[PDB]
Amino acid sequence: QSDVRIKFEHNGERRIIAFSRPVKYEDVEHKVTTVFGQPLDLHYMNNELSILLKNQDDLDKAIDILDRSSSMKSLRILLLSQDRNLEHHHHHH
Repeated sequence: QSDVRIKFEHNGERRIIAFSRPVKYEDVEHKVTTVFGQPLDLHYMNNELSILLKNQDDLDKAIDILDRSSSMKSLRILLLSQDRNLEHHHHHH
């Protein structure tokens, strides 16, 4: 019970990667950053709305909903090259 199947896509190139539970954002992010060699951002798109992965809270919510949905199987994540977005602070709460 520890092998999540995640599908990553970069510039049209798709790849199949498995992650043994518990799946941590640090482990996943560290792998993506090393493979591509850059701080890429993960975007979780459900269908109608888009969620940005900033912390574990975002990933935890995404996995919780995905697991709840028996219909769903793989994870749809979009990789983007967003290394430092200008010199400022963006906080909303």
